[PDB]
Amino acid sequence: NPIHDRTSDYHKYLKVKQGDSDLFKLTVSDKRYIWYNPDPKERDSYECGEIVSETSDSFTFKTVDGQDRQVKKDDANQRNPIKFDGVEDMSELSYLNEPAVFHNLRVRYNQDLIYTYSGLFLVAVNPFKRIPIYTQEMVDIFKGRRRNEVAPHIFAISDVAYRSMLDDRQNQSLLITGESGAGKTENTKKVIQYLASVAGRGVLEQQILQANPILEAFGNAKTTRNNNSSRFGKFIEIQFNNAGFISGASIQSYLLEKSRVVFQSETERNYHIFYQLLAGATAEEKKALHLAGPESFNYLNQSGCVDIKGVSDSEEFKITRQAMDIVGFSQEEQMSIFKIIAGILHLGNIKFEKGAGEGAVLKDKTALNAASTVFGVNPSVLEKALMEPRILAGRDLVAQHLNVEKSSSSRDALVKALYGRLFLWLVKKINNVLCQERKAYFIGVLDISGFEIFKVNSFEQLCINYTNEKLQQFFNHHMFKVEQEEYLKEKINWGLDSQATIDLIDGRQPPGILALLDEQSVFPNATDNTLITKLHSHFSKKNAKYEEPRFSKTEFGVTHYAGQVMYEIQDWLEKNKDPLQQDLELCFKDSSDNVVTKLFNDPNIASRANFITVAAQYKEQLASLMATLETTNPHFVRCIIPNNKQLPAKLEDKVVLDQLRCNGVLEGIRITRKGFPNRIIYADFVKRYYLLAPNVPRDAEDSQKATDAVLKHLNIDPEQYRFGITKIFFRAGQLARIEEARE
Ligand SMILES: [Cl-]
Repeated sequence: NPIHDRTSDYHKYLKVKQGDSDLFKLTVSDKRYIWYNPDPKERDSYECGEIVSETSDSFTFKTVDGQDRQVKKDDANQRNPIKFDGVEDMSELSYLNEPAVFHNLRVRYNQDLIYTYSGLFLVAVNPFKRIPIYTQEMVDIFKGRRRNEVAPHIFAISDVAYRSMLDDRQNQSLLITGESGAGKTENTKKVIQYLASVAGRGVLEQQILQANPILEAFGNAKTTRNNNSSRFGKFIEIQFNNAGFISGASIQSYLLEKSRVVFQSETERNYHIFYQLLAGATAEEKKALHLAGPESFNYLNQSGCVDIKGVSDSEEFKITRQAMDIVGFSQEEQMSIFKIIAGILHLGNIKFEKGAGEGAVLKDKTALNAASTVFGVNPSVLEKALMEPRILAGRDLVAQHLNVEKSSSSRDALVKALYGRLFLWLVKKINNVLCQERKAYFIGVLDISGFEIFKVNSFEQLCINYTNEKLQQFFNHHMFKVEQEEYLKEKINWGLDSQATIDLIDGRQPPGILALLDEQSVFPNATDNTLITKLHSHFSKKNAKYEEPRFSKTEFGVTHYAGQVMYEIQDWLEKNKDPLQQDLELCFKDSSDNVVTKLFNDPNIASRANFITVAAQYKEQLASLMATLETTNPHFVRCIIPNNKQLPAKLEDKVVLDQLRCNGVLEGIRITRKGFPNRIIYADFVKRYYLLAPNVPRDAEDSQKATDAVLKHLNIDPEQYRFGITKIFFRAGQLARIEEARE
């Protein structure tokens, strides 16, 4: 039994290694230390300084350098006793300051132990290296074990959710968020892998597994922060029957990065699929698709990157092709999908020229005809739709000859439409196959980014940040009930903060940012400036969460849960409307392609509501998501990047701390720190501290009484503790002191 077998890879890779003795005595030390900032400037870098003396009011301690310093006892970041180094739950720390938190995490990570609980959260730090803790053999160990029985692990929360589901007959949720490359996708995949195993009977299960490889081909790409970035968020419903077996599944996708199709930063790549196709297509397909090397395509040849290190596009294509096969995509459907991809490539190879007059024209219809071919549309018709769309100028419908820029920008729009619609299609197709109308229970897995604060923040960042404000509030309300419940299950004694930021964004009356945005979107002639001015007119010095910049005329800031975020307004009106000329819609609507036809003919795909804005849709989709979550028992996994360099064994305190500040971990602890953070089961206390008092035996039948004894013996300030129905509750620092007592 691996749990017992100290020689198992379970013990090796998942636990702090244990020696022969448990004896309190081993960890004895007269030394007292604190966490300090060697440089007041950088306050996330800390060093440990041994307290050399103490006043009634302060502490005086020797630095790393050997230089003495002094601090107020009340600002003091006392270091927990060494015994606490490496505990599996930060809730178990006695001194809970930020530096204490970081160190526990660090201690763990230094042993390659990536998972740590912080109360209700499962903290997962990207190791940036392989750890063999996801084998079937590993899965098997977590079956039916309590959180407290096994080591922290993604499999563990997963197992806990499944048992709760079975036991409470309640739907569940796992919220996996964090920064790009923090490891959300990986963790998500492990959750499904595990549920598939633990609850499977397979064919279905297979299809379920296979959807992912498909989605990843189309929704993932190589970026500067990760080589296989998922550029879309998702909510995955794993469905089960009353008996506990997987009966189906559903996927909801969000915020796919369409911009990527037409433009990629230096070093990055376009979506994997493009590459897979160019490399994995039969030389007999190429020709049929007029394919060539990426260097041959504008949408591929601009980042200088066309291949991933230790990645075979050819091989991945096979992988993807197979998956499609398994889920249920006809050989034919598969063509057109490839065709669309192809055609997209072609579209971007159209060179707009404009000398004649001012309007663009096409001297070389090669690329054009190429695309029209694979699309099954009429080049003449498409040619005109791109450069000469009829626009309703009042009562009349007149064709405007577009210049080169506008012309290019239209083609671009056409490609993003095609891409986003195809994606929707894929997802809907997959769901047709996997989804259950008649389902008994479900476990939904939300895998999306946490708060986004980049150099430059745009409309999509406001969106994701809005979602985050809502999930953070959901967590907070969740923690508040659960805490009350606990105090209550024992017999202890005793509306929010995110609302305002939430209101500022999505408020209807007075209108918040998005409503103002929608208002401006109705006027064809509105501009970024009219937009931004309207926003400042409504909120500058008038809404405490908003800030109009001292000099920039194109940005505005929002005080988010994670801090202030500065947004820029460029193209917001265009983003909100997500326009596509109707002539283009016309052109594609008659496609000779059976798939392409759906992308333009099917309203559930070709349009939003078309009537509602992108903002309005975002809002609604989020309300739906939240309502769903609301009906579930949730579980939270915070994924953390250890540094910005994709390096293992490099845990940077500033990078780390900042994530924990933003993701709710540190706040949860601060809040916890205030009450009775340490909650021990009587026997457990006694079992370690019986030697602290006289006459107390390790194994006492009246554990509560015996606890009272030791406490008493040591004359502990009863304000510091609370006797509960099954556990002794301790205020911060109390247990540290106890631990620090003499045998
Ligand atoms: Cl593994």
